[PDB]
Amino acid sequence: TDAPVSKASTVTGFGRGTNDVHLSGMSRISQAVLPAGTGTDGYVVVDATIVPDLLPRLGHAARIFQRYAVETLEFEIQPMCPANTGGGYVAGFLPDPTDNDHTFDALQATRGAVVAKWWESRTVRPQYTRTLLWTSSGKEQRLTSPGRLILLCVGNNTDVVNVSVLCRWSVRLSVPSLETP
Amino acid sequence: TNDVHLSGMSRISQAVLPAGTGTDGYVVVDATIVPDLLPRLGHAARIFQRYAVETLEFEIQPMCPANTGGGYVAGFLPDPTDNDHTFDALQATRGAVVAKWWESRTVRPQYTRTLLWTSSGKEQRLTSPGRLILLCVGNNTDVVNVSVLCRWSVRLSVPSLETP
Amino acid sequence: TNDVHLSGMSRISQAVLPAGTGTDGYVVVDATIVPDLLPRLGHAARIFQRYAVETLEFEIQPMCPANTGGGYVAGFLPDPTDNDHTFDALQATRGAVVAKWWESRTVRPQYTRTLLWTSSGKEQRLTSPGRLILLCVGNNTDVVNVSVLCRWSVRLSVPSLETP
Amino acid sequence: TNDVHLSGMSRISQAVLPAGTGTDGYVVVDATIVPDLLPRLGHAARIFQRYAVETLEFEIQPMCPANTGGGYVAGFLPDPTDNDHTFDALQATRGAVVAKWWESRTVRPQYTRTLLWTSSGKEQRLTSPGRLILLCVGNNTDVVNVSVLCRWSVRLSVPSLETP
Amino acid sequence: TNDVHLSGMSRISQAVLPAGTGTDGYVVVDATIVPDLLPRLGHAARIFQRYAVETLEFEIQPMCPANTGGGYVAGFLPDPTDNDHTFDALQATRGAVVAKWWESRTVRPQYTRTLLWTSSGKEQRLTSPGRLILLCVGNNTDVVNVSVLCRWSVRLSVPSLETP
Amino acid sequence: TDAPVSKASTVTGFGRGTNDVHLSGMSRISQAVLPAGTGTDGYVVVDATIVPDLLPRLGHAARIFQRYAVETLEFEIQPMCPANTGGGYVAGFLPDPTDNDHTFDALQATRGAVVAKWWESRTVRPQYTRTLLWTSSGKEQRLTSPGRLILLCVGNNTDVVNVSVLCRWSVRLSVPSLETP
Ligand SMILES: [Ca+2]
Ligand SMILES: [Ca+2]
Ligand SMILES: [Ca+2]
Ligand SMILES: [Ca+2]
Ligand SMILES: [Ca+2]
Ligand SMILES: [Ca+2]
Repeated sequence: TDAPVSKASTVTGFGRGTNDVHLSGMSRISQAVLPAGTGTDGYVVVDATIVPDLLPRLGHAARIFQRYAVETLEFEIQPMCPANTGGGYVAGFLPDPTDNDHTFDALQATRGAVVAKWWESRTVRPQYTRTLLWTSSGKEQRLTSPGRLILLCVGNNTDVVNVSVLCRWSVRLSVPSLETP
Repeated sequence: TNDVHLSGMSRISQAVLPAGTGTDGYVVVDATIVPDLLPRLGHAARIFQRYAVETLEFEIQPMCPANTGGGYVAGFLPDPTDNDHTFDALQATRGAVVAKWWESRTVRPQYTRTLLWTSSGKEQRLTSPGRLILLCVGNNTDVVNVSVLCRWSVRLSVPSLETP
Repeated sequence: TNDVHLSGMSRISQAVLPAGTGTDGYVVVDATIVPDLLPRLGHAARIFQRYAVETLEFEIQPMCPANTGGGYVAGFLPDPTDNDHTFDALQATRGAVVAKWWESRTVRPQYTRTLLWTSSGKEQRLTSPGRLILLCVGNNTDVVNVSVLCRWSVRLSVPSLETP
Repeated sequence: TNDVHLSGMSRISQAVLPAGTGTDGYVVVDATIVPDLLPRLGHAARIFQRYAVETLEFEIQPMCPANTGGGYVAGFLPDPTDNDHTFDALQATRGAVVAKWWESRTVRPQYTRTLLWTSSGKEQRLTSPGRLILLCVGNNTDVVNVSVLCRWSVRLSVPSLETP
Repeated sequence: TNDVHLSGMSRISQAVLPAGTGTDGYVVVDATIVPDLLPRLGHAARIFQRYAVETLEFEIQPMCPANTGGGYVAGFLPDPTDNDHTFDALQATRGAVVAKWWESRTVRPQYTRTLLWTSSGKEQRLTSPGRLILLCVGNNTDVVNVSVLCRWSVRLSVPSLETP
Repeated sequence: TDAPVSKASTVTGFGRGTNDVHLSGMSRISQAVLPAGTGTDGYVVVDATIVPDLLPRLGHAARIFQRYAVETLEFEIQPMCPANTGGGYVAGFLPDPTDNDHTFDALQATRGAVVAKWWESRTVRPQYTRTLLWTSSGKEQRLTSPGRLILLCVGNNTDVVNVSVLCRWSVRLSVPSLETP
């Protein structure tokens, strides 16, 4: 071969990363300790917006991706109080992150909402958006979070209640990037 | 057409029965089942004139300690004009249940499937499928927090705005 | 499924433009078409979450003395964020109409057939199919009472109760 | 291919004819239909080179007091170079209309279905399908505001950017 | 319908990097790809409300002597709100390229095919498919005249005139 | 059913996360700018220990895993200097992280080492350990890093050289956890 003025660049494998990871797992999105007698009807025990940052192991994975799509979402309310406590709880998943209404009727309207006594556990199988949602935050949060889990006291509680909200997320990240805080 | 079909669960009544005030025959919840009581169906019927119940299944959640003493009986009179609030009416009707204060039961009632009206009238016989009664069988020991959740599925028609 | 197909007519706005102030380019009815404006859809949106406008048609119904010698132009900008109130912007939009103050007209615009959100929010392009603008083209000799009726056919979905 | 089929409505002209000067044979709206006049087609012609008018229909929309006792005649001469402004020339052309000042009318002319040029040039017979002429047939007692709306369906081709 | 399909090449940005001012990490072109930047598509989107990118292929032509020392790296973030302007973001994304200052490369990016809006909004996430970044890897020796030409092919809809 | 003193816990899906992700990609491990005349024989241009922290997108993924195994490792030296510069470079991968020797012979001994002129690019296909390595640091680094890449100036450089070391890693993380800094 001859000697050129400047040789051509030989970078072949650039910008060819993997664009599909089906990360999944289970994590605790909220832990609450209700003092006795403060579980008044309508009190908001848990108000958690489902974002990749909220889920611990999903936050780092979404930091290196642009868009994620929730493939399977399920919640499991697991109170740890004894069986001699009186009162009820309601758990639901509002599919609109901007909604700020916190009433029993609002949760009861949504599909998959559960009402139970504090000495009994329930699973909230919700209705979420299957579309692609951006990992990073923005002006409108409806493109970033599938919804918000809300857990209220239906009735006045007698003893101290230690509730724990668990989430079984299953996402499919795509559009590789190196998103930064 | 205008056959809007709606369904969902809604708490018709939340009641707090105090401890030691559970004399037998005391009525905890005496509710005429009109669409106004149901929150979502209340908003739905405020913009409609006629509805027709297609599936009605009440379910009772009392939040009480498992060691409480007492019981509840529930029934659904298919006649809204009935004013009898005794155990006899409940035990006569179909789908009535009786249970302890910590148990959850479903009152699967016998309701009418005709087209009723979403607004008040001279007679309730064309405005509501019936009346739910919950009575306190036996004397309660602790405080009772009962909530009656109604699984309803109606079909609305004749669009028209209404004011309560 | 959970979809309900509702339809009806509503008066989004009614304005009394005084005589002599009907200068060209003066906004008369500048309304944003959200479910709140339509009363029946206002009640029906409170019990749902996401709607899609399947059919939208406006009617200008001025009520003026025949001596009035002015005109109006009506249009439906499919961009809620648009703040342009000029004649050309209206006329370019599909279905825009120009008429005299003594002739009712119909506007058949090009609504976006996407699933919007019933509730309000930070971005209006996801909550409103558009906004109607009516301009008084010519000076009117008499006071003109203009009413902008609307005919809508939405498809609600994702049942959920909400608050104003 | 490179062809795009656009359509819309536009106000080619709007004229305030004062009371008393509505003599017969007085030109009111004498406009040449080039893409410049139509705003949306004005923007769309700057990104193309050759267009063909597939459908062209005008609407006269006068806004006058009912006391006005004059009339108008509207026509579309398919020759841009024509400088004749007489009643017979208008009436002979296909689609010409005669009406009173309180009746909107539609003109459906015979446009030439050939591929013209979006840009201007030395000969106007290759750049404009024609020209609209409106004459005030009778004397008007009141001031008349006349608006000439246009409905066009062009087929642009030969993509290229241009300058005004 | 109104599915106007357009395509063609257009220079998004012409930049003149001075000699000896090529510190590593210096951003030469940081352009949010809205239709306004593209000349022909700018005119096209001034008469439309929604567009949907169907084929996007940037190509870089630097006019430099073959003996110049330095290099350029180019990438396309599919998120317009991203403000990171470092080599890490480019090397992370798909289709990014790095080359010498005399070479021409095509940045075949990963873009969204949804229907965006042709006008500004609160969020850029519905107005532009992404953001192109060109960084100066290494220190330039001579003066650099870089031009980024965008092969675009979009589909517009919802006719409406707009003013920038 | 009867009413027990205390009901049994119903947490079923606990500690059942995914233990296999084949994360892969390419990243720049070092960027150097050598001033003219300072490329003396033996000068250490690049001395990079291959750890999950060094690789940007791999750091977050290894933060949520215990052990990783390098399935495919390849380096690509890509100088950006013109074709009129004189001098050479040597690139190699020492498979022993504790080794601190920095000489031309040490690199030349290892398999896959490359010697070239500065106006020409080379790929370093090294010999690495296929065994499982812990993600987190410890007392002995030989259980955490496959090796160390070293890039030296073979001869004196004439002009300014801007070298860039790229790595094509391909790991297989396992043993899920939530390792913390
Ligand atoms: Ca982002
Ligand atoms: Ca009524
Ligand atoms: Ca909402
Ligand atoms: Ca031309
Ligand atoms: Ca707009
Ligand atoms: Ca560890």
